[PDB]
Amino acid sequence: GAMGSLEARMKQFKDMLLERGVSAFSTWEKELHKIVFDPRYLLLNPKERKQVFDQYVKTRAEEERREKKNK
Repeated sequence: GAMGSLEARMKQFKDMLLERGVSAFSTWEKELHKIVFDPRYLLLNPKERKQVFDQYVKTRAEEERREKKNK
């Protein structure tokens, strides 16, 4: 219903990624502890969660890279 059903959940996830910084260039496991410390890490299933990761690391990296590699 225009951002409110699943999108919201998948949004609370994307946000969390930008909260602890799911390093757009690291291992999903290191990134685990980073977020898993929260129960919202268990929101999307291994399907919707898989996209949120590859999609986040893809767009985020391209940006933080072209700028100054961030780190």
